[PDB]
Amino acid sequence: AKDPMRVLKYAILGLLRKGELSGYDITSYFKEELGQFWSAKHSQIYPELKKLTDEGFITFRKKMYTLTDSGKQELHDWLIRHQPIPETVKDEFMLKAYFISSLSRQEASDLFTDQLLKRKAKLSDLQGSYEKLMASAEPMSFSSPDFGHYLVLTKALEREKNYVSWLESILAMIDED
Amino acid sequence: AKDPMRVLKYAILGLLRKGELSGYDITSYFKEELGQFWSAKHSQIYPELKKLTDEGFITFRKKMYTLTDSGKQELHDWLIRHQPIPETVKDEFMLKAYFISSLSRQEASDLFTDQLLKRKAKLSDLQGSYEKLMASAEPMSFSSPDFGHYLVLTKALEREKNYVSWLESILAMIDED
Ligand SMILES: O=C(O)/C=C/c1ccc(O)cc1
Ligand SMILES: O=C(O)/C=C/c1ccc(O)cc1
Repeated sequence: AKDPMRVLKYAILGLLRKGELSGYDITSYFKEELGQFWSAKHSQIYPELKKLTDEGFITFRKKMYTLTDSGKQELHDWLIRHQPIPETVKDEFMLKAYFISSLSRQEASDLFTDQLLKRKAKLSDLQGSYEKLMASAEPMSFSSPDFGHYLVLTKALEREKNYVSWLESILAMIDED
Repeated sequence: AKDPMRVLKYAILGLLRKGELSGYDITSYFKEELGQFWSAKHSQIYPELKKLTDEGFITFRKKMYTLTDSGKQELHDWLIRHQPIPETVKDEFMLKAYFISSLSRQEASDLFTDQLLKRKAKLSDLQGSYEKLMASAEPMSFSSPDFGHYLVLTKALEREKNYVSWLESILAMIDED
């Protein structure tokens, strides 16, 4: 068996791509936006840092960490590697939807309404994060230092807006004229 | 530690909600649509069936399986249970997008183009499955026996269309006038 903390590898290498960071700084990033879409078990961060140091991908000189030439190459090779799209992530709500025949019209409406309200609230939170990001002076573009953050946030916003619209569509079907 | 095959529990109970199925029939469903959004390690299906039988949720009389009253209740309670929305599923592509600063404009365009072409092809496949579903005589509505299948398929179609549109938007930003 391989070590599950290896899921943090490219998250850590990527965080160091623009220059040196302390362990505190790295840990802080996992508690901010990165934790929203690439969650760490916080006990796994320092061990994985140590592994990547010992593998020669990172060096340290508070300890301050940077990428080595080997680490930059490891990051690069991963970034440009083409992979098949992965298997669909299990959404327990969607399994319930598959078995909707076991619910009455009202029970189905209540199930989907609960999900809609929760997804709208998540969407609200993401929109808050988006407005914080966009409160920067420099306009957004490919060349912006914040473009990567913009990509993960817009992706999330679109994803949740689409989920909300789909739930609305289904509630309208449950509530057919 | 809990047994990982327990992830199949409600998939199996739900498959039996409309009446008796053979193990072959159940296994077949996991190789059809259910496997696309709720994948089984096929070695885990018969063991989990046995566990749910031994727990009194399913009974058998080829073995033919049905839900017991206890199993119907177990399914029902799960269907109506409200859960917080789960943590966002790790999308490795999106981690790469977060670290896009490490790529040139052309490398970013190539990364996103590869992803777009793959997502369009997945979308094509889902649209094929959708057309197969909709080739039924009886029009689609809440009362259709196929409504649950419609829900998981439309969800998937919307999800992938949205991913494709987002990738298109980003490629247009990478290719700014
Ligand atoms: O994918 C998600 O669920 C959330 C992503 C996210 C990305 C950047 C933020 O600033 C906040 C949330
Ligand atoms: O969520 C997915 O990726 C796919 C779902 C799916 C659902 C019903 C089908 O008939 C085919 C694919």
